[PDB]
Amino acid sequence: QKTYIPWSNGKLVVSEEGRYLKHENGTPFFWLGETGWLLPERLNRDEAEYYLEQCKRRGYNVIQVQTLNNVPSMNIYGQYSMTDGYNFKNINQKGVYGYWDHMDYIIRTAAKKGLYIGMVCIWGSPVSHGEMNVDQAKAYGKFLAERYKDEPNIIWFIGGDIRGDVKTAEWEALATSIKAIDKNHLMTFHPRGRTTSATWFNNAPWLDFNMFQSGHRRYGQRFGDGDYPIEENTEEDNWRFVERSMAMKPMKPVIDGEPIYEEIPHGLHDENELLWKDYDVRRYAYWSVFAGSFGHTYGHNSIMQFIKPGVGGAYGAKKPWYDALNDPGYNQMKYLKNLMLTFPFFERVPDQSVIAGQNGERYDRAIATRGNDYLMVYNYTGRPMEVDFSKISGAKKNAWWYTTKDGKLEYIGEFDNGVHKFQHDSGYSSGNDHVLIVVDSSKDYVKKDCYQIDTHE
Repeated sequence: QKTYIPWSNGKLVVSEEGRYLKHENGTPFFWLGETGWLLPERLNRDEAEYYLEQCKRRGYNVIQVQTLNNVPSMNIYGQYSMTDGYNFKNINQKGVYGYWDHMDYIIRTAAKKGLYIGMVCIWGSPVSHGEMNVDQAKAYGKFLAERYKDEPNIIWFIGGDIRGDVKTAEWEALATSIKAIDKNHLMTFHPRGRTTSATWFNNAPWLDFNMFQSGHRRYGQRFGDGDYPIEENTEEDNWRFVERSMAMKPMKPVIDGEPIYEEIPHGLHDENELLWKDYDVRRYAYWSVFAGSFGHTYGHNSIMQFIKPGVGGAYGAKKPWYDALNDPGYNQMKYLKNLMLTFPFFERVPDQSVIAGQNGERYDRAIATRGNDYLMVYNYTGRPMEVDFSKISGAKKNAWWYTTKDGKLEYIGEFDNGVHKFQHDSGYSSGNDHVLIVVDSSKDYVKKDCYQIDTHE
């Protein structure tokens, strides 16, 4: 069967309401990102093709990569990303398969699979360490733009785990240089941990949507008493980055571009700390999206650095990337994509008023989002909750349970516009998170006899 190609619907555009991404033809684009930071540096042609195919089979449609991780960067073939500093005039050499020829291959192979490559032009580290000044940034942006403006499947990522107030002039030079030549792709900024791009670039004309990094500390995890970009004991409340970002006007879409990674240690520093699990990965995903994010990016400790036997990972990673493809979290993100694409997409808004009574704290905090004729409440712990059906249209409502770890759907019954109490038949606080789906009885986005939400290309 033919592979689904998102851009056959046209290029990506920020939707009119300023919350979501769409294709030119109005088709929704639910961003489901995978984190392949070291794809260009560590995988060969065969490995890259396999990685990309495997992500495709699991619903991912954006692959985030570090175009460059150093200056210069090296790939698996032993090729340099720069052979004459920031002079790219002679970067291409006849009869030589260079660093950028391999990048081209990665991008074109992704294209055949209907995948966008999220290009972090240059990771923050080398930049904060002075390896890219304002002139070098212009030279590099022009090179990237001229080379890739006509490739369909690109989304530009300025920054890379770095504050927007660090080497700002250099980042602005890069972003503007690319946008001056490339009018065909969207652009964002990947910020430092516990920060959002919105803080520095919400009104930047080159920034189409905002991005934050909620990974990878647990509640109350500090390694010092210095300045801290967030409030104490709110590390895992990634929905907070979403509110604060979208509160800055004019409003632009926002997404968690780097939540906690599956199997990565709480806080990164201690290889022997608890590891984030599939239930944690799902919580961050649904909390961000139900808070108002237009999609979500997932990450895995072993995959993002493409761990291989003979190369131990940072942060305690030992499992090879190709074995990590079988881990639960990585294989559950598709149920999120399938769910959001089952309902009216663009009129969706976050709305905690859908939750009546006293809502829980921390993991017990139910989170709600709704359209005009449907609503959803994500409950991570299973703590009983009261839901106000009058918040959406319809004299009668149909309700279902949706279990996020398997995408299964269970019909509950019909109700009136009162406030109703619900409690899922599962272990309390057991990582059996669920979504209460409530739909206007006149609409049929989900069937009563439907036992699972199917795959949505």
